[PDB]
Amino acid sequence: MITHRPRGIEHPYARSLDQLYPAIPIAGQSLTIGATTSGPCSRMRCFVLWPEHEQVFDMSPVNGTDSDAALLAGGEGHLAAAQQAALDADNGWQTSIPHLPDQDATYYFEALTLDGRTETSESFPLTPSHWSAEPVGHIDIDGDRFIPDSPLWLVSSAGTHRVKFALRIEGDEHVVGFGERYDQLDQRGLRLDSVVFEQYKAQGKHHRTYLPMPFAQVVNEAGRAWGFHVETTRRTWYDVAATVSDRILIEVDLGFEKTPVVRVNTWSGSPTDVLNGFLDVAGRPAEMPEWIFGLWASGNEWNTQSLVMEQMDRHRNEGIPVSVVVIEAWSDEEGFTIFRDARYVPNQGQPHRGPDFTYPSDGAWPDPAGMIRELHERGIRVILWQIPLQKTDDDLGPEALAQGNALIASGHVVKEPDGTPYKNRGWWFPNALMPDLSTEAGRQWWTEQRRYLVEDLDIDGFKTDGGEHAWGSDLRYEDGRRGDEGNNLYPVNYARAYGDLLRSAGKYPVTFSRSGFTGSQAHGLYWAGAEDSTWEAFRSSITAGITAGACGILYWGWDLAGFSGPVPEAELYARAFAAATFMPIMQYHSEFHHHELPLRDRTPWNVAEQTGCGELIDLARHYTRVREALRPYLVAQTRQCLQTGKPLMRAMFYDHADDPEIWAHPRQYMLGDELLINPVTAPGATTWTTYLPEGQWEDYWSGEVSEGGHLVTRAVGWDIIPVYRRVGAA
Ligand SMILES: OC[C@H]1O[C@@H]2OC[C@H]3O[C@H](O[C@@H]4[C@@H](O)[C@@H](OC[C@H]5O[C@H](O[C@H]([C@H]2O)[C@@H]1O)[C@H](O)[C@@H](O)[C@@H]5O)O[C@H](CO)[C@H]4O)[C@H](O)[C@@H](O)[C@@H]3O
Repeated sequence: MITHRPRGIEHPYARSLDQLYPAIPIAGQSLTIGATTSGPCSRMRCFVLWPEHEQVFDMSPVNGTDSDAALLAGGEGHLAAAQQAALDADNGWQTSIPHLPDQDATYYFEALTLDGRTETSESFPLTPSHWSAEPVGHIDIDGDRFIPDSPLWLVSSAGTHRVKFALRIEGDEHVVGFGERYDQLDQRGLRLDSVVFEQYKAQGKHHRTYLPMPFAQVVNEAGRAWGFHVETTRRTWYDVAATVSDRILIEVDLGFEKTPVVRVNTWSGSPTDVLNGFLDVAGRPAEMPEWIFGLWASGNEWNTQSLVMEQMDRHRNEGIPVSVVVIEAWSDEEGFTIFRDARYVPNQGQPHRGPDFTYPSDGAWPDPAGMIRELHERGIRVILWQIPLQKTDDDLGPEALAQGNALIASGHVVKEPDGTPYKNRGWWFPNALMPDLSTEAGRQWWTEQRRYLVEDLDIDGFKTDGGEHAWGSDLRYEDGRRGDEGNNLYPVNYARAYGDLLRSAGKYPVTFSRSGFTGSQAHGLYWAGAEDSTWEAFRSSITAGITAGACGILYWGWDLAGFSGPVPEAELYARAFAAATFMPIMQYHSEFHHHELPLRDRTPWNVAEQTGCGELIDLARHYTRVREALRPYLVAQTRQCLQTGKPLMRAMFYDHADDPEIWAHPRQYMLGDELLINPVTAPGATTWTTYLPEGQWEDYWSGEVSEGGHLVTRAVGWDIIPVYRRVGAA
């Protein structure tokens, strides 16, 4: 059996073994053609039927190490899985056509098996595309930066697939946006794209993101700005004056129509005007309760009531208060709906209520309602982890199988082109069902299964993890969208669904997510995702928060000092904990590690113990005291942010764009209007230099006044992070 799928698995940055590459073939350029077999073959040929010539290509076996198998298993971050996947990718054949003729054709494959059988594939269309300057569609765009004769349309006999066009950029202009970015604040000089993807660690090195947007601000060195938003949830690409030094080249997927209309919203004025313009279209941050601004405690290996409470007691006994505990390993690890070890009756996959459950005294959670009641009594809110997938593994218990069947039977699942349920193509929870959160009925069906957690157990919010799982431009959603538009939108609908649940139960919409797109602004809180415990990851995380803030993602946090691998070195923890104190959401977290030694918790005491630096507990006391003192400031500035549209974690160009020097210090940022923050991001530093912009500035720790428009240098013991306050009028 020969398998060929023209578009492949549709991982956004990788090719499967069985596809055309490029997936939309282009006349004049090379075309690589791949196929796989279900049993070993000695030979495969590709027959390509042009009208004037039939041609036969002898294909050659693909070495899996040279395929994208490693990337399809999640990349370098999942090294063991990636390596074995490369070895396993051993049934692929490949040929390539160096300069593809501009003529339509059909093609098929023929193989000879080792036992001597000939096998033949179905026939496939080949309709090559070319770039045309004819006005095949219309770009609808105002302003004076559009280049009128730049549009080119990628057309084939089957239709129009992509468009590219250019915008003028001037010599002094800087480009900030495209959502959360991990590499640099100023995107000028780079090529990038906007597509929701899970890059598991090293997001900066790979130049990818969980939370893109097809939007950016362009700011000159006189203080003036303009901005553009491509009004699409399809993929877009940007060459931000990398190839042509005074041109932003934009490329837009037109998706799975004859004369398309591409709308580009534009704004100009101050930097704050431009961002407000975008938020009036995209959505605005929501009002949140004050308790989001205390310390959040988290750790994946806190998987019993006793383990969570032990840590909460430890926080009290050390004088390091927490406002929020995130519990990730709470459920049966099958349905993410029921606490581990809970006993109950089967009910055909219907929504449970609290009285359905009995909790054994020797089980993982002997009284989770008592835990939540008691935590609330101590001033601590409780957040439970979630994923927008339903596992279908053959080893699942009766309840998880019933839940999945009920999901399917409801209709509220994302579907393949052929109407059957989408089976997750990713490396995380492979083959799982994916609920359709694209309509109200779909969102309610999924969230109703969880309602009792809010109404009966009284939890305060959800860590709405994942959301990047939909691959396939021709998937089907109940709102009428296909995958080409729906897949990037998915994380927005997902956070929205859980916000709606919380709100309908008398709570605030506290969802905590990693992925998003245009519209995510209006749905909860966000964290920077998964990273190692390195200095490079610290610097990249600061850039993530500032750039996220520059696209309206206001309630941003990160896993301070990294969550993955060995605990951070003591100095990184110290510098990162200090930095996190001056960011919108302050949170520590640690990855699953099979409950093995050494303990991986990012608690101040575990890190102190393993690094031999007892002083880290004292430092955490100190900075958490500072955090508490900062709470009315964060509340008041958050209010002003909702009114003005300025970020809370705020790039310097929002208040001082007329100062060209700000761009040489892209990891300094304002926290609200009054405080200038400069994290210490190198090991061994005993002094640290900060560029103060125009005005008078007061040292947060010493009271020392400094004149602005200058660099200043500050001694930086671990009990100090450079923070300067504006000196206002009398
Ligand atoms: O890149 C995919 C994925 O890799 C890691 O998870 C793989 C792991 O998933 C399942 O077990 C999970 C367990 O890992 C843990 O996940 C919570 C974790 O999710 C994200 O990180 C994961 C990796 O851990 C990543 O997306 C997120 O970034 C991070 O902040 C979170 O801590 O806990 C849940 C709940 O207990 C558990 O289901 C799966 O069972 C396992 O086989 C697989 O190896």
